[PDB]
Amino acid sequence: MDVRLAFPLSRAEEALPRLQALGLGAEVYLDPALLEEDALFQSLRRRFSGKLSVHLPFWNLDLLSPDPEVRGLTLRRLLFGLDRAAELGADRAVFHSGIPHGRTPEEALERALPLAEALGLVVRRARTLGVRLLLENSHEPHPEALRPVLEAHAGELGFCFDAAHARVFSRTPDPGPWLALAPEHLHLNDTDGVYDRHWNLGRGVLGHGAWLRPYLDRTMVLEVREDPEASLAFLQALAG
Ligand SMILES: [Zn+2]
Ligand SMILES: [Zn+2]
Ligand SMILES: [Zn+2]
Repeated sequence: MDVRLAFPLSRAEEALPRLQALGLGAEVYLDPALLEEDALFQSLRRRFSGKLSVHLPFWNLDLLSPDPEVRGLTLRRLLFGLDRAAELGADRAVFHSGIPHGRTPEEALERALPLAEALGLVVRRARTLGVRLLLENSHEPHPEALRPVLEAHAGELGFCFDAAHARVFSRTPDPGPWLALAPEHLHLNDTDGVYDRHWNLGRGVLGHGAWLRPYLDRTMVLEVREDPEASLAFLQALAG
């Protein structure tokens, strides 16, 4: 299996030895504060040869923000993030739609085509760089909010499914309707069904055994804020 550990670039020194020991790939979150730090990117690129993807900046970003300076900053963050992704030899780059929490499904649907358009520049930059861009569900109420964005880009934009986000932030806690969007990339952890806990698999309420098995040949990112070995064991148990 292609199992990866999520970690911020700021904690790469802690992460690296654990990746090697467990045979894990990496998904490196690109701390905005570190985007200009050339040495850190070169250091990471030369030292690690496992499968690598990035998480692009997301905190307080939205291409569709009512604040035009936020819109500008968001575009710069995503584009520079992709430049760093290409530099690191990343296969995939994951990002958020920027939808605020608490939109109704109807409001979310109204964001779809404007988002599809705003993402053009970003999808095209990813294309030029040879990085696969993946939209992760965050605060979208339902998969119908994302389907038109994916369809509009005709296969150029992939989908990353985060079941905890659906459970805790959306109007669609059931993984099924999201899985119908055909995620090629999965963000894995467990939750108590209240907070985005980032627990190891097997510890919360998501019941991955009932839905994850068909997707074990796809890239799985452990988004866990504790030692990931328990989750890797869980996955190996499911794999046979
Ligand atoms: Zn994310
Ligand atoms: Zn996630
Ligand atoms: Zn998360």
